[PDB]
Amino acid sequence: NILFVDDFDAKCIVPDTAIWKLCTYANNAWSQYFRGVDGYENVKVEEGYLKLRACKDNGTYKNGGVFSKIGFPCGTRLEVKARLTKLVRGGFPAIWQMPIGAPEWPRGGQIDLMEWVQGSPKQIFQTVHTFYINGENGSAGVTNKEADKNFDVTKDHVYAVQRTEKELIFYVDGKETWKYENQHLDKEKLQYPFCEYPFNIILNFSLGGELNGMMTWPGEIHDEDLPGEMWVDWVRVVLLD
Ligand SMILES: [Ca+2]
Repeated sequence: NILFVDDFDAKCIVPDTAIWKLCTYANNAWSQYFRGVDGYENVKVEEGYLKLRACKDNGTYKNGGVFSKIGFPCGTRLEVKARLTKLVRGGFPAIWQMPIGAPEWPRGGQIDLMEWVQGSPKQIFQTVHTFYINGENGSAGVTNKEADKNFDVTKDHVYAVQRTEKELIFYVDGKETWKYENQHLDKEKLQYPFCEYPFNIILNFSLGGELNGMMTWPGEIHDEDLPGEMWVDWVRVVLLD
């Protein structure tokens, strides 16, 4: 029961322009190097893949990323098949979801199906953010501390999150990794916002290094590792029975 699928096999060199929008600059770790990215120069559809490129163009770091203009309800599972072409030190690829039309971050939550950093190069991270976890200023969220530590992100894997009123279930390659559960506190506490807003799909390969003179989580950029790409074979949203 498929609510949405993109196989990136349209007769087009860019992703569906009604569904996918190019990521824009913001002064944060994942967004700082969308600055000066000229249209689709780091984003194409080729050979059935969405290809998101991270590179240094003439001394400027440039990220590759899109986000979905549509969001999805509860009672659904998001599956994204992707690999990195290459491990890149300073590389910061991600597959994740933001609420559409929620209050200021992180009051509507955030779901990360996949982030990779050089600091733990044989795992990925699956993470949840809420106002109840992060408060005003926090940015760590709650992450799967028992994440697979013997994992090769440069092979194809299916990253998934099943979102219901009761819980988020995380999977890698169809295998459950962890659960973030509704505690059913007063709504006032903002502990489980995940069914009050549609959630979109964000696919990016970003570059880390320092943000305002402070080392980001993905850490130092090694220019000799660039360029790198994330290849997304498909995204689908399944409606649960
Ligand atoms: Ca494909």
